[PDB]
Amino acid sequence: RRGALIVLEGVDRAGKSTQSRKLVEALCAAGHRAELLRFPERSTEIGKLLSSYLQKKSDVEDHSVHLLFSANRWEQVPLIKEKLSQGVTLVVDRYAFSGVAFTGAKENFSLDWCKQPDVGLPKPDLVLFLQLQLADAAKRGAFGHERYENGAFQERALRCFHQLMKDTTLNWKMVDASKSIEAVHEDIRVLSEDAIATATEKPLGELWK
Amino acid sequence: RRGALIVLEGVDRAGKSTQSRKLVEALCAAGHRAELLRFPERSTEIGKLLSSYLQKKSDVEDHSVHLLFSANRWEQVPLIKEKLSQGVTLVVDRYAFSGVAFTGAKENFSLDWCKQPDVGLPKPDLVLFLQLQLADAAKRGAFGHERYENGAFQERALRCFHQLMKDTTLNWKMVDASKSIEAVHEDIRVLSEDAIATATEKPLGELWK
Ligand SMILES: Nc1ncnc2c1ncn2[C@@H]1O[C@H](COP(=O)(O)OP(=O)(O)O)[C@@H](O)[C@H]1O
Ligand SMILES: Nc1ncnc2c1ncn2[C@@H]1O[C@H](COP(=O)(O)OP(=O)(O)O)[C@@H](O)[C@H]1O
Ligand SMILES: Cc1cn([C@H]2CC[C@@H](COP(=O)(O)O)O2)c(=O)[nH]c1=O
Ligand SMILES: Cc1cn([C@H]2CC[C@@H](COP(=O)(O)O)O2)c(=O)[nH]c1=O
Ligand SMILES: [Mg+2]
Ligand SMILES: [Mg+2]
Ligand SMILES: [Mg+2]
Repeated sequence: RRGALIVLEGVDRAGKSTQSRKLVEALCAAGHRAELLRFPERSTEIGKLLSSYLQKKSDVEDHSVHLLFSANRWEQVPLIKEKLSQGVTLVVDRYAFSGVAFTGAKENFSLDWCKQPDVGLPKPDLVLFLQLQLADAAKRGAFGHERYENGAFQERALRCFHQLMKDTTLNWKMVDASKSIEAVHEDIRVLSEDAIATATEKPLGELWK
Repeated sequence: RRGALIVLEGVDRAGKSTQSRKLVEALCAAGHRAELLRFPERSTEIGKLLSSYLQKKSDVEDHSVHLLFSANRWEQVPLIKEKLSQGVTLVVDRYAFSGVAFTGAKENFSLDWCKQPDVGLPKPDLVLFLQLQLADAAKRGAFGHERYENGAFQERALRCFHQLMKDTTLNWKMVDASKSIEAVHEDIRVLSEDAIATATEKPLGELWK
């Protein structure tokens, strides 16, 4: 009985990392086998180049860095497929949707070109999009010092996310991330339990194909 | 007056490297400004990962490595465009066509998926394909010890190259690489002089778009 592939995506300070950690903890306390993953996975050779870029310690050509972000997901595909086939549910903090939205926010990058490197990846069984209003996010502290952490760029990324959500091939679920950590967690947890039951019924899909 | 972008592609031991070096030398001796490039460009961070993979010193997931090879070309795009705009002709030993043919030779890799990361690269003004028969290549020594250096895989790559040559958007020229080094060089040199004259007349194109 395979595990489910659950992805969390969402606006800045929406709570992707907090909610991914709390979801894995709750699923395991409820008897599931679940594990956390994140992208970028900064531990690999590729992930180190990506972390340096995001920290502004290095500059990388925009197409090259887009392809590195995708390559960073493909290097984990053998692990992802092994874990799911062994019955482990994977909760993933960011995936291909962030890859497309962030590069797609830059000038002269079509959504089509951005998606192609990730075509074929393991298709999530559930994509949670944590929605939040700029005013409510502002109360979660200040902007980071990493690349892309500015209002005008986040807004362009958000528009790209909305284009991606028009894709009905995917099981998108909107989450009101403005509530408390615990309330948001309960909404995500219940959606996740339903997805896990259902993932055991259809084979793992392929993204965007 | 921009320089031309000339790519050499071709079967193993066809003479891509020898002919790229001899072409740059001859063009410069004839008063042109010309410089040599090669892919993979093993000197960058990405190129080191690719060289290690080809040497079998490391294993890389097939999609990830395909994307690294493309990222390795995009990191050189700013340099390529600057040089061409300054009137320097660039002679390139392998380009996106090798990227597609080699990954396309593997199982379950469509030509379409393989091409996408390189869509948009600087479009060559001339693509020379150095053709050679297995018998004639065998006389050029033995196979290398790098990945992909075996008959069955080279044959699959060759079929992919033939699919790519059906693309009429590109200025493909077949070269009979079975002749002497000097005879093959003269054929390439004359084709290259004609391309250089003509490249000053139309803007640099975009590959596969
Ligand atoms: N529902 C929430 N309400 C208030 N603050 C929150 C909420 N979720 C997360 N936070 C806080 O906001 C900050 C960003 O949360 P984080 O989970 O790191 O978001 P993301 O990974 O989406 O950037 C952290 O300080 C976190 O504790
Ligand atoms: N026309 C030719 N005839 C005979 N040997 C050749 C010819 N062109 C190259 N060679 C030899 O074959 C080998 C492979 O040439 P090389 O230029 O490195 O090919 P490639 O880069 O296509 O693998 C080298 O030893 C080279 O000297
Ligand atoms: C997964 C991914 C992410 N990004 C950006 C957005 C946020 C930042 C990671 O920041 P966080 O570590 O705070 O999640 O990196 C991309 O540009 N492309 C990708 O493929
Ligand atoms: C440019 C390129 C090349 N290759 C393979 C073919 C040959 C080898 C380089 O060998 P040579 O150094 O001997 O040219 O690497 C790919 O798989 N993808 C690419 O994008
Ligand atoms: Mg986070
Ligand atoms: Mg060579
Ligand atoms: Mg397409």
